Order: sequence, then structure tokens, then C-alpha cells
Amino acid sequence: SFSGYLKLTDNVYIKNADIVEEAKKVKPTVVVNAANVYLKHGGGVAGALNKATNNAMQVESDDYIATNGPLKVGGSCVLSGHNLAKHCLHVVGPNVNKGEDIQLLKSAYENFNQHEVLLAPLLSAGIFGADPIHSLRVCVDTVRTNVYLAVFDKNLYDKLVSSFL
Ligand SMILES: O=C(O)[C@@H]1CCC[C@@H]1c1ccsc1
Repeated sequence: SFSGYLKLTDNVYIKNADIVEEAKKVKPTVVVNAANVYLKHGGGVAGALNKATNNAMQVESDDYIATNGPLKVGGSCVLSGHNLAKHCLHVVGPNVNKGEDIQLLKSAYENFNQHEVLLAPLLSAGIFGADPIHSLRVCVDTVRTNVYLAVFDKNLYDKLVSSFL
């Protein structure tokens, strides 16, 4: 299972790791995707997770959207984890680069509470434009279940650990 994580709180752990490599190694029950409302897995974590599934995540996601329509910002859906995990929890954090309300980041993290353990990225961080330090703070203050955060960028991982209150 999960190895090499730094414990931040009772239930939040963090590691400088590529979430795709981490998912292939652990095969967790749940891997969180940093999804958008259309489940178009183009870039960032979504593009990387989808490419690791050989586009099977995108094919499944297009069928989900055809049936259900788009997700809400702050919402989620559970789909297959493919070769990476049992399930993928596609969570939509607000995209600050699209002017979405950063207050929706807490609602996005609340989706994690429906799963006893998750491998996840920092929601709304990276190409979503939010401050990752704020994302980590909202994560620790919102998620009560066991979350193993994979931070791809070493420099950001170091900054997140060194500034963690
Ligand atoms: O973790 C990072 O370094 C950033 C911030 C949030 C997710 C993003 C990422 C993760 C896997 S590819 C890009």
C-alpha cells in the first residue's frame, strides 16, 4: 500500500510523486482525478491519468457525459479506475483561470469524505490556477477520510511542507 508519505495531520498524508506512477504501484481503491465539468481529460492530472489508461478513461467519460450531462463545479462522479485503481473519483475543483469561485474548493474536497481512503492530487492547483498552499489548507480542514496527496512538482512539494501550519 502507500509508502514514503509525510503525515501532515491525523488523516492527510503527502508525497512528492507522480500520481500516475503512484496509482500504478498502489492500485488504490480510489484515485482522484482533477476533472473539469465535461470530463475532457486534456491536461494536468486528468490528461496524465487518461493517457495512462490508453484513453479508456476518456471513452468511459464521454459515455457518462452523453448520459448525464456535465458535472457541477464542486461536484464529482465515480467511474472506473481502469488499470490505475478500482475507481476514479472525478472531482471538479474551481478553475480560477476560468474565473470560477474559489469558495467551491471546499465543496470539491467534501466529495473525498464519501471514500474511506483516496490517492489524490491538490484540487484546483496546477493548471486550475488556485494557490496550492490554500488548496492544501482547505484539504486538511475539509477532508476527514484518509487522503494521500501526490504532488508532482518537487519545488511545490517542498514549499507545501515547509509552509504547512
Ligand atoms: O502536483 C503538482 O505538482 C500539480 C499541482 C496540483 C496537481 C498538479 C499536477 C499533478 C500531476 S501532473 C500536475
